[PDB]
Amino acid sequence: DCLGFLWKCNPSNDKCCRPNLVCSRKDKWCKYQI
Repeated sequence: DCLGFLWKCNPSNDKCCRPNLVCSRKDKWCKYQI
């Protein structure tokens, strides 16, 4: 599994399900790529 959405991401340790969910530089968390 991965880090879900609303979970703070780490650019260097991105363990989010990309590209569906992705670390947001804007939101600072992994969010959906809306």
